[PDB]
Amino acid sequence: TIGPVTPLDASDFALDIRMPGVTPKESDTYFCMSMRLPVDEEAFVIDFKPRASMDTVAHMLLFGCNMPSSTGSYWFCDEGTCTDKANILYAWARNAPPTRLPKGVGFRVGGETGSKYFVLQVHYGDISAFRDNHKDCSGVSVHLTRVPQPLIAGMYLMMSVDTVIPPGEKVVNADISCQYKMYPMHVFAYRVHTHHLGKVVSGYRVRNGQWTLIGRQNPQLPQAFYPVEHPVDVTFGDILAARCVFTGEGRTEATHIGGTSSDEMCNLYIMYYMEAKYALSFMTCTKNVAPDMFRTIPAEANIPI
Ligand SMILES: [Cu+2]
Ligand SMILES: [Cu+2]
Ligand code: NI
Repeated sequence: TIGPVTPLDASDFALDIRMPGVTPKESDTYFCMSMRLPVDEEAFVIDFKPRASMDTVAHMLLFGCNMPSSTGSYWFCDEGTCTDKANILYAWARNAPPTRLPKGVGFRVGGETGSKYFVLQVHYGDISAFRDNHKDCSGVSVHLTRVPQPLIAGMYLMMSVDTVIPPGEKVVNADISCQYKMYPMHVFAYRVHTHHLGKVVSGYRVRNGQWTLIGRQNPQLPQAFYPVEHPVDVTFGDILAARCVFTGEGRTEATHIGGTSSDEMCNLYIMYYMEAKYALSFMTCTKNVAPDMFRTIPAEANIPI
């Protein structure tokens, strides 16, 4: 080994979270493994270094989850592994170099209310190179500290629950909105998720009837975290709003929200930071509290990228 925990700086350490020498049989194999945080006190994730085999690795995801495993182990996993409401800490996709965390920012783990386990999912797409039966140890090295950080990263997940897409309908809009009523968050990156019917997903902060884009992306592109130009402050009274556009073309019956590939999802993951003393690591919106606000949604919410 050397070990999974290594020192760095004065009072920091690194957790190498790798696959334990896997060799996948079929292509488009999803493997998971997990590791425990080696301290029980409050600590902060302040960086991620991808250690991926450009050969065969399509994507990696790191979740703050709560799935203990034996130190050798790995297993077949799918999208729902850490639920509905998965706390993604890091995504990596081939051909979408991800973005660093902003200076002073880290994810708050351990303690009485943080994650004690990290779960890593690695997608092996093209398995040409396992012709030869070598073991792959792809993954992420995570820079941890016990030194309090002034800014705390979190995730605001917007998702639709009761959308229905009729067969052959060229356009169905799944709309999501909630008023924001916390201390200020600063949005710096976003990720979108639909299945194959999704055409475009967009999210906005609306303040005083004025729409500010957070992000807009094709969900059929690599589902990584994309940066936000300038961060968007969201603040008490603001409304977060999102629209996924679906088509029914090429379907025979209606499509509902669900986990399988013949079902659909509309998820927008908004990654933010907050000042340490007011911070929440996770918020959720599953409602549409301001449906009529969508009269003024920019037209490009309905235009595929
Ligand atoms: Cu993938
Ligand atoms: Cu899904
Ligand atoms: Ni600025």
